[PDB]
Amino acid sequence: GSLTEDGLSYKEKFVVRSYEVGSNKTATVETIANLLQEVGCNHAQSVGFSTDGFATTTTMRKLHLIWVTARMHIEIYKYPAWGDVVEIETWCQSEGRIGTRRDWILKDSVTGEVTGRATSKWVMMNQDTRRLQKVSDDVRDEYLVFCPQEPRLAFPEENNRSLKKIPKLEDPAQYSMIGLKPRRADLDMNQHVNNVTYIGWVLESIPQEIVDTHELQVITLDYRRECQQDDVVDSLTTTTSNDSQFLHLLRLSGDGQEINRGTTLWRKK
Amino acid sequence: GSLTEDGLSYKEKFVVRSYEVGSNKTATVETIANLLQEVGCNHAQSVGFSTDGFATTTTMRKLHLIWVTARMHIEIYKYPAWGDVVEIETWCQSEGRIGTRRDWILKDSVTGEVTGRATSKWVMMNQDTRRLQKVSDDVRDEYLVFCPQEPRLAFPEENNRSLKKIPKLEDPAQYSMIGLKPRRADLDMNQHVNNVTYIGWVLESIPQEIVDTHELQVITLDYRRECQQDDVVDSLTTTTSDSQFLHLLRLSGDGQEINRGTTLWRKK
Ligand SMILES: O=C(O)COCc1ccccc1
Ligand SMILES: O=C(O)COCc1ccccc1
Repeated sequence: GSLTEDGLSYKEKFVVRSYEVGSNKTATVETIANLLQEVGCNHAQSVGFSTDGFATTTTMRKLHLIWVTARMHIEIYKYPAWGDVVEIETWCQSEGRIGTRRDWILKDSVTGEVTGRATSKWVMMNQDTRRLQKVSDDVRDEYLVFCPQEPRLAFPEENNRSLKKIPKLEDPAQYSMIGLKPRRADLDMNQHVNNVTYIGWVLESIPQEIVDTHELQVITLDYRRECQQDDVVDSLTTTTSNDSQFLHLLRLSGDGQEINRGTTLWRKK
Repeated sequence: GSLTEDGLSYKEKFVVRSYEVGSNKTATVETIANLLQEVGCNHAQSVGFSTDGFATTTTMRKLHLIWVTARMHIEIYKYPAWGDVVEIETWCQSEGRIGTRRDWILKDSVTGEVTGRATSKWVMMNQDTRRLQKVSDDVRDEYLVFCPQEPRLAFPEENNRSLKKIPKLEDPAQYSMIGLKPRRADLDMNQHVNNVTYIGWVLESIPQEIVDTHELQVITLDYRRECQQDDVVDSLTTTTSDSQFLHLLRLSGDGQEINRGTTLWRKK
């Protein structure tokens, strides 16, 4: 991959692998999500961020601050097939003191058409106490030089689905998958559960018949709390709606503490 | 990737990704195993095999026969770091009417040194009845033209660890991880559990302290039966010794064996 001419965005091409695809021979939403995080990491490396484990500026490292994902929004129009080349362009934007945003645009390398788009909201947090905090001027000045100053949105639209408030699913759930546990392959280089694993867990409670007859077009996921390596998760889903919509909830198996809430929109194959 | 000059082997380069590494910032053995299967798939595509879902010759497709993994053996000397380029060379060989073998050699693209090697034994089977069959002459003649005829071994050595008989672990196990279930990400394009998931399950019963202080040098795994999408697995491990372990995966309820294996770890 490489930074674009102005050094304000980053592009990378990927060839879809045999184990990265589902029954339709096209990349799963989890493969897409992994590719988005990889291109984000390569963008941080290309602009001087160290390979320490967490992308931090000088002030962030000094104050033990890290960026953490609070919400992820992905919309796919066409999933790349096994062997196809997908091109991903990514960039970051300061959201004042609230936090920061990373956006992505997915394209078919052969036709040049937009096949998907994504956006993620990051909030600043102390690594040790897990307490959120506003972005300081010292931190903002340090990373602002790597961002476009004028607004550049992947989801420009006025009443778009990336800014909708997600309600908490009420018991009883229509569908559920219980006893979900992370294995070592679900952990990242920092021994934390990878954000993409939560997407997989959310999708585990969607009945197989919906998966076999529909394509996932939109997924919105809020991250409230982390699943530790020794935690067990219950995945809950209720249909809210040729389109099917679902409301999702991940919670700890025992006490029922919420870890994630989300929504999915599927269209008929 | 591309076939080599003689068209009898295939090479491909991979850049190690951020999510593909463990806490040492080097590729996990599961990432390596995924890369080996990917380069195997690209080799089958480059020699005329269709993208149907199972690599089959004309007579295999007619008789509903598929190759299935019976044994996988991987030895790693150095794991590639995040951002490093690993080069993998792969080839197949006829093992008479017993089956087929796929071998791999892993190299550091920058230094050119061998950083790992792997071998897998495949057996032919009817995809519907699940019954193993010997390799017929019609099938042999069809794929022999894509293999070196003289022996070419990734593990040539006599008395090497890739041909050792693995015993069945006896209860009680020293360590265990119970209630393991596959999710949709563990399935392949044919809706079967990916072979690499079994490697992950085997490793789940290795205590974390061994993982934190040792590096996995060798893993030998036998595949006896598949775990279905609605099955639950128990992973069992006992130290037999460098640290050596004997492994067993079995169905959570009836205790039917799905895999047995061994691992050898080196002190960091
Ligand atoms: O996406 C990540 O993993 C980290 O990106 C940090 C960054 C990169 C470029 C510009 C601002 C911030
Ligand atoms: O590794 C696979 O997935 C299938 O490879 C089949 C093959 C490829 C080349 C030569 C003989 C057989």
